[PDB]
Amino acid sequence: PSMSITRLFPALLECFGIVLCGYIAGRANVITSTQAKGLGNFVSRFALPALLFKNMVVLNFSNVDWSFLYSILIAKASVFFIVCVLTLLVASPDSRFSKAGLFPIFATQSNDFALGYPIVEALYQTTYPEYLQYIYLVAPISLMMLNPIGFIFCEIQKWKDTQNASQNKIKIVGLGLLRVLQNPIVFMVFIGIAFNFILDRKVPVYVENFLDGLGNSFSGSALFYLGLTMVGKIKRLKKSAFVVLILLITAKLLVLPLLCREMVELLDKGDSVVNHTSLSNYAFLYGVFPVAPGVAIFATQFNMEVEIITSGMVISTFVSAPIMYVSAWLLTFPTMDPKPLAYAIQNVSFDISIVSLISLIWSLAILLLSKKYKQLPHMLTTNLLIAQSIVCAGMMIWNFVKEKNFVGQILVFVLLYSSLYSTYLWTGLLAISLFLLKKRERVQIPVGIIIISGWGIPALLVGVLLITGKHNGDSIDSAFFYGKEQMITTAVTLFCSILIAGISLMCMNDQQLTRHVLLCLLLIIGLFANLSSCLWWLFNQEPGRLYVELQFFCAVFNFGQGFISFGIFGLDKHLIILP
Amino acid sequence: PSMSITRLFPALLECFGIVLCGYIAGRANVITSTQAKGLGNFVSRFALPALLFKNMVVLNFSNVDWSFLYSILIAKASVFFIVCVLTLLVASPDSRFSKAGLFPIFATQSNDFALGYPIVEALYQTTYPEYLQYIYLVAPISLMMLNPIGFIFCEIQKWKDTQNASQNKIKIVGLGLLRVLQNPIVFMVFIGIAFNFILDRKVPVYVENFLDGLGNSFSGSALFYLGLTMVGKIKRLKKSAFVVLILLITAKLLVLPLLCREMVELLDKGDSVVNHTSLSNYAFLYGVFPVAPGVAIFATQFNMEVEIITSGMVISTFVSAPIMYVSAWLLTFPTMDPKPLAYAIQNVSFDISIVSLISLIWSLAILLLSKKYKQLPHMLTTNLLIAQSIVCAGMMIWNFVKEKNFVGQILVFVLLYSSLYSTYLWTGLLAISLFLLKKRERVQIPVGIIIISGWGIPALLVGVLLITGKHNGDSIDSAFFYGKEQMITTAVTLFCSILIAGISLMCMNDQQLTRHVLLCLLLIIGLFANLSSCLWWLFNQEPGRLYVELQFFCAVFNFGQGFISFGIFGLDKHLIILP
Ligand SMILES: CC/C=C\C/C=C\C/C=C\C/C=C\C/C=C\C/C=C\CCC(=O)O[C@H](COC(=O)CCCCCCCCCCCCCCC)COP(=O)(O)OCCN
Ligand SMILES: CC/C=C\C/C=C\C/C=C\C/C=C\C/C=C\C/C=C\CCC(=O)O[C@H](COC(=O)CCCCCCCCCCCCCCC)COP(=O)(O)OCCN
Ligand SMILES: CCCCCCCC/C=C\CCCCCCCC(=O)O[C@H](COC(=O)CCCCCCCCCCCCCCC)COP(=O)([O-])OCC[N+](C)(C)C
Ligand SMILES: CCCCCCCC/C=C\CCCCCCCC(=O)O[C@H](COC(=O)CCCCCCCCCCCCCCC)COP(=O)([O-])OCC[N+](C)(C)C
Ligand SMILES: CCCCCCCC/C=C\CCCCCCCC(=O)O[C@H](COC(=O)CCCCCCCCCCCCCCC)COP(=O)(O)OCCN
Ligand SMILES: CCCCCCCC/C=C\CCCCCCCC(=O)O[C@H](COC(=O)CCCCCCCCCCCCCCC)COP(=O)(O)OCCN
Ligand SMILES: CCCCCCCC/C=C\CCCCCCCC(=O)O[C@H](COC(=O)CCCCCCCCCCCCCCC)COP(=O)(O)OCCN
Ligand SMILES: CCCCCCCC/C=C\CCCCCCCC(=O)O[C@H](COC(=O)CCCCCCCCCCCCCCC)COP(=O)(O)OCCN
Ligand SMILES: CCCCCCCC/C=C\CCCCCCCC(=O)O[C@H](COC(=O)CCCCCCCCCCCCCCC)COP(=O)(O)OCCN
Ligand SMILES: CCCCCCCC/C=C\CCCCCCCC(=O)O[C@H](COC(=O)CCCCCCCCCCCCCCC)COP(=O)(O)OCCN
Ligand SMILES: CC(C)CCC[C@@H](C)[C@H]1CC[C@H]2[C@@H]3CC=C4C[C@@H](O)CC[C@]4(C)[C@H]3CC[C@]12C
Ligand SMILES: CC(C)CCC[C@@H](C)[C@H]1CC[C@H]2[C@@H]3CC=C4C[C@@H](O)CC[C@]4(C)[C@H]3CC[C@]12C
Ligand SMILES: *[C@@H]1O[C@H](CO)[C@@H](O)[C@H](O)[C@H]1NC(C)=O
Ligand SMILES: *[C@@H]1O[C@H](CO)[C@@H](O)[C@H](O)[C@H]1NC(C)=O
Ligand code: NA
Ligand code: NA
Repeated sequence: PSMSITRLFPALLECFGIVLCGYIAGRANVITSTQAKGLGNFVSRFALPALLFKNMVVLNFSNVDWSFLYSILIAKASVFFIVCVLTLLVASPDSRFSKAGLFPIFATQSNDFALGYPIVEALYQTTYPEYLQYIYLVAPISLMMLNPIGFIFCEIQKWKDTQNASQNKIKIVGLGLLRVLQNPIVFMVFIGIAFNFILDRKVPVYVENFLDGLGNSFSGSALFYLGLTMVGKIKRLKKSAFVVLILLITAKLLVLPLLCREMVELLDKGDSVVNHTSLSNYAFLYGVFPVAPGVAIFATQFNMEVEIITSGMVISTFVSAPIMYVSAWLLTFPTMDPKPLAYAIQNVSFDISIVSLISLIWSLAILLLSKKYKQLPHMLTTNLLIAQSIVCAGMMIWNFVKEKNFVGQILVFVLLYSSLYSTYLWTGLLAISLFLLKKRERVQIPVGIIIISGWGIPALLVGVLLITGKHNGDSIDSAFFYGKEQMITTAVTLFCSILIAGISLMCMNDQQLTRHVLLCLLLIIGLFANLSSCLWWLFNQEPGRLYVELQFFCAVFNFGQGFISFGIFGLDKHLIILP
Repeated sequence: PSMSITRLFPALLECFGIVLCGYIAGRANVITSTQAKGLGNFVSRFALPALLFKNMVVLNFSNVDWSFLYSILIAKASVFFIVCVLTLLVASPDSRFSKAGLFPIFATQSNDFALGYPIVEALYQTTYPEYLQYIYLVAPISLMMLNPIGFIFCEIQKWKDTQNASQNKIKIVGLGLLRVLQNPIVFMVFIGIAFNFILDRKVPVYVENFLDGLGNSFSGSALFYLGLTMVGKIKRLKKSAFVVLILLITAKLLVLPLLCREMVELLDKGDSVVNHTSLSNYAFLYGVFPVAPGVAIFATQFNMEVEIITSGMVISTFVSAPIMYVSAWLLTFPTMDPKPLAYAIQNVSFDISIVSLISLIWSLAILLLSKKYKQLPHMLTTNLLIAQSIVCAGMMIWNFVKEKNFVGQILVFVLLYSSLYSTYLWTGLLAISLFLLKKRERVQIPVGIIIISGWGIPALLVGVLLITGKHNGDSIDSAFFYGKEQMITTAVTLFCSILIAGISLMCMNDQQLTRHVLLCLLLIIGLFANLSSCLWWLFNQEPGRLYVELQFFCAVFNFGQGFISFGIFGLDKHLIILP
């Protein structure tokens, strides 16, 4: 169709693989914090300028859909205004200016050159190569339009901090615009357009290889440097500052994507239907871009909200990969037939399993070698992780067994749904020990729950939906490998664990009890979607009211459970003694 | 034909422009020496491994001309053996093993991935893309074959330094091979061939973008890092160690290129004539590759001959650009008709003028702002540089005036040959003041020689060959813009300066008198070629005995004089106070 979603997963693997290489290099100490500066300087003062110059010089500027650009700039203006006003309305006067300045820059400025451009190039370079040029229009125009306002609030604050009796409103405003004009993304785009007109959009051949060679080294080096700078940045923040972060990231990864797409459809009236739709979806995906790291550099320069801005920028980077993936697949479902669409949910389930298995193997070795698994609640956690790991293996073979070897597909599906009910039940069991932690005097009982209930109940549930003989389901989805019975036993397996975890968590109100409630709290948001899908189907069989879409989110959660545990427990430092 | 020489100049501009960007960044202190380590680690442990892996995995290995590879490996074996034996025959016993170990590694190991591959890709990706794959065969096979021998000599030396009474010949040999096997160029090429067979030469699609993105960032980042590491490396070496360097660099930039080409023709009997010739010339250009910086890393690790190896590696890098350029153009002349061949010597003259002018403008500002120009012999030098600068302007317009505006071409040619005789005469005048420096009590006489002879004699000489009225020469070469008279006056202008400089230099036997004799000594090697060409022609008019080839070297020297002065006097540190 219009978007090459198939090419999206490898593009994400590239983008976030190189980021992870940089993170590992910085954690392994292969490159120290002082040494990472060299890579940053080369990418910011050489690789980036060359890329921007070259792309501005060739930009036709006579075939650019300014309406599409107008609608992205309008969406970002709207998010900037909302966040800034809300911050100025609830932030204490002392940090009101600093927060009203940086917050809306955080919520609108996105990682367009390093992360956005490879994803756009994968999705569009064959269908809509014209979409690529926008990256070099939107990002600098937005910097120019909106960053001066934020820097003006930050300078307004600096004045309060200095308590300077004098007043320099004009000077404050020139300090803001001057900070903007010294950004290479701005003055290099200026020089590049000047030479677009002088060189007549023709890069001098003699300098062409130099420009290509310097700009072709921007992407990998910048993604690697990104990884290096996310080392050690998430510091322990108060719940208040933790709510602020959730609100800030949501505005950039949710409100902006929705607004961008609504703006396009609102002011785009092109007479193609497929082209209006391709442009709307490109606007959504643009808005899903992660927060630019230059924002944390601004916060450092101004020395304001450094910890919250940097924590948020790192968290946003991590979180955008699942959201871009899932959003891009969801925007393609209206355009597919009911059969290629079930073959796509398997494609997606397979991709999530790939990355979830590697995340889980890492988190499992970390717990084992650290020996943290032999203490609670990490002992229960090390059980949920094992259950999640099994799933990712069964799914990656269920796609290789669906509609094949009905017999040998009774096991792969069984080892797929005992474990998967085990992960549903282990989520609930875990929130009990967290509650039992309050009753420390009361020694917990891992025995009888570690396996008797941990996997024994889940395993028995599969037998309940397996008693049927020769009931092998050619259904492309193991969820429908059986009749309503599978939906039933899955809807009630979910009901115990939904209430177990809920009541226990509320009743509950380095043991790491803070991160663990953060786990269960995220795992319950999943148990909500699957429970809804099972009952929703058990009400209107084969429902069409956004059900398949819900059937898709239940696949991402079922085989994405491990990746969640990874972000919580796989990056944690552990004393793993090989000897 | 077979080589795209036209595409060679832009490729060199890319390769050495990025190197110069890195050098400038390191001199301007944009990236410090500790910060440059980060870029090096990323390129060596990530960008390089990915590139090698990817290229080995896809290598067919069933369409590789092993005979061509055999002949390059044989030429390098031969140079390694010659240098090692000569070092073991003349080096004092104390450093004999260290020098016999590192010297032949220096003379054979070349900068194939960072510098070689873009040049090969420019010259060949359209005519012979099969030539590119060799870069990834020759370089690692050579590392494996020849580096263990050198590391064995270095370990043999370490033992003498430790004076360990015990003897571990086997252990010494395993230490050498172990050092070789830990080089990523070796074990990554191993892994890549293993997976060439396992993956059946098919890189997994899911990892393909990751591999391309990491390996596509190798070239620019590695050239930039190269530039950064050449900052401050040329230390003051004794004449002895200075002769050693000239011999070592000549073996790698001259003997190896000649041997490589002779080996190919010797053991290549393919039935195409154009293909045998294209392969011979590709072998020459391979051998002209600069010394790999990994060799200086070996010398650091072993802590042996660090200063000479690093100085030599930096000097070799600088020197290889003119040699690769000129060699590649010379290998194409047999294949061109007498008219496209005169239009090619103008092409070359134009390219050298481009880079010589920028080099001269830099060296001129450095002398002016430093105020060094107002002292001798820098005062005479600042005059020769000005004369060289004029030339580069007249040539870059002579190509735009040749066979055009006969009248307005009488000036461009005149301003081309007064200055050019001025550069010939200023070389001689300069070697006089260097001689006069010995007679310090004898105050020099810049007056009467600064302009009266510096440009007055040269200007009068042009009038001598200009007295002819309406003698405008449509000749594509300003050298033939006039009859034998131009060749005559040019042959005698050269004769004074050849003997002036010679007698004065011999009679002569921060004034910087060491670098200045190094200038005149190099400028006289040029005055030898032009003088020979003029007399050679004045003997056999329009001679065909390698004359045009000599006519080509006189063009490179005439418009390349500034670049020479740049490498001597443009990189020198100077106190330029703008205020
Ligand atoms: C659900 C899965 C579904 C689909 C996925 C499918 C496809 C995705 C595509 C490609 C996969 C590639 C990579 C995945 C993402 C990032 C890895 C790269 C670098 C790690 C840097 C890091 O590790 O960066 C760290 C900062 O990220 C953190 O912490 C993590 C915080 C994240 C929140 C915690 C929950 C985990 C899951 C997140 C999803 C939540 C919402 C999802 C929406 C659907 C820096 O760690 P520190 O050293 O600062 O501290 C370290 C702790 N001590
Ligand atoms: C002749 C011209 C003809 C044709 C040219 C045509 C095309 C060439 C193609 C592209 C041009 C691009 C770049 C030219 C080369 C290098 C520039 C890059 C980086 C500079 C690094 C540096 O600057 O690297 C320096 C180490 O190179 C040195 O010194 C320089 C020593 C070189 C020898 C001195 C003579 C100058 C000319 C060389 C030619 C000699 C033989 C030519 C054969 C034909 C490191 O300087 P340091 O800071 O260590 O010390 C600094 C001093 N205080
Ligand atoms: C004239 C107009 C042309 C168009 C505009 C050009 C735009 C090009 C755009 C992009 C091209 C590449 C730009 C990268 C460098 C400049 C941008 C920048 O801000 O970086 C600067 C480095 O700047 C440098 O160091 C200079 C390096 C340039 C060397 C060129 C080599 C030859 C290549 C030519 C190839 C072929 C040429 C053949 C000729 C025909 C960063 O330095 P800095 O940190 O800011 O300063 C120090 C500050 N502190 C930290 C010390 C305080
Ligand atoms: C299994 C076999 C496969 C084939 C072989 C692979 C070969 C690949 C070849 C090249 C690929 C890239 C190689 C670059 C790193 C490895 C080489 C190396 O020596 O570097 C090392 C870093 O190594 C790392 O840090 C690891 C980083 C890897 C992260 C991958 C991200 C996901 C991408 C997957 C994309 C999609 C995947 C989808 C899945 C379907 C350097 O570290 P070190 O300095 O030596 O150690 C520390 C030593 N001191 C200094 C501290 C003492
Ligand atoms: C879509 C349109 C959005 C409109 C309504 C969105 C709902 C959120 C609105 C307001 C919630 C803001 C307050 C949340 C909790 C803040 C707690 C708080 O008071 O901290 C204050 C933090 O408040 C701020 O600094 C600004 C608050 C966040 C600024 C941006 C607000 C988010 C706007 C975008 C949210 C959009 C998505 C939300 C729903 C999906 C700091 O001052 P202090 O507490 O007095 O001093 C102690 C230092 N922390
Ligand atoms: C979370 C687990 C279970 C929940 C299942 C849904 C999860 C959604 C998560 C967060 C809230 C995002 C929902 C956005 C709703 C906007 C839908 C919309 O209006 O798009 C309409 C149609 O949209 C489409 O074309 C396809 C639907 C997808 C749109 C949203 C796609 C991305 C949102 C999901 C990604 C968010 C987080 C995902 C990460 C796992 C536009 O037409 P309309 O006439 O204006 O409205 C039609 C409604 N009858
Ligand atoms: C064959 C096709 C793909 C195969 C698998 C691709 C993914 C492989 C990912 C990682 C493999 C290498 C991971 C560890 C290598 C080095 C570990 C290391 O030493 O750093 C350690 C820290 O490194 C880390 O923590 C890295 C954390 C993540 C590593 C593995 C993550 C799993 C991937 C999940 C993300 C999804 C992407 C999937 C990509 C396929 C030790 O640091 P420390 O504890 O602070 O103290 C310093 C002690 N040296
Ligand atoms: C093409 C086949 C080449 C064969 C003949 C090439 C002519 C060069 C042959 C021998 C010249 C070698 C000696 C030149 C000057 C060396 C002065 C010298 O004695 O220093 C000695 C330096 O000698 C060495 O270390 C090794 C000499 C250079 C090693 C490599 C020799 C170059 C071989 C390749 C040359 C090929 C091109 C030459 C002609 C274009 C050091 O020992 P020391 O002086 O006793 O202690 C004081 C510390 N320097
Ligand atoms: C230096 C200023 C004035 C001097 C003018 C010449 C400068 C040469 C510089 C250094 C010595 C390099 C000379 C290499 C001579 C090898 C020629 C050769 O054998 O190639 C023969 C033919 O060669 C050709 O096809 C074209 C000639 C070019 C070959 C050498 C090309 C590169 C050498 C020049 C580059 C060296 C430094 C240049 C940097 C400015 C092979 O056939 P043969 O039957 O074996 O011999 C035929 C002889 N009648
Ligand atoms: C428009 C098409 C091409 C236009 C021209 C392209 C070539 C432009 C080359 C260079 C322009 C920038 C050169 C200087 C920029 C910064 C100078 C600087 O501050 O670094 C200075 C050191 O930098 C240098 O020394 C660089 C030396 C070479 C610079 C220019 C070389 C001319 C090019 C000749 C090579 C041929 C390549 C030709 C490429 C077209 C100061 O360092 P310091 O004295 O040790 O003390 C530190 C005080 N800050
Ligand atoms: C849903 C999309 C479209 C908008 C993004 C909202 C969600 C995905 C983002 C907004 C704030 C993010 C959270 C903020 C902070 C933390 C704590 C940190 O340790 C990682 C997990 C967690 C919990 C992040 C998970 C994802 C998160 C909740
Ligand atoms: C001619 C080719 C094919 C072989 C290479 C030999 C020449 C070009 C190389 C070999 C050693 C080099 C010299 C060695 C050392 C110095 C001193 C240093 O300050 C730069 C100039 C100078 C003088 C270099 C100029 C070029 C050089 C003479
Ligand atoms: C729709 O997009 C396609 C793809 O680039 C383009 O060729 C076509 O002109 C567009 N149609 C309209 C009506 O703009
Ligand atoms: C000569 O080289 C060309 C260019 O690749 C190739 O197509 C041709 O097969 C070669 N000829 C012979 C006889 O090998
Ligand atoms: Na980011
Ligand atoms: Na080199």
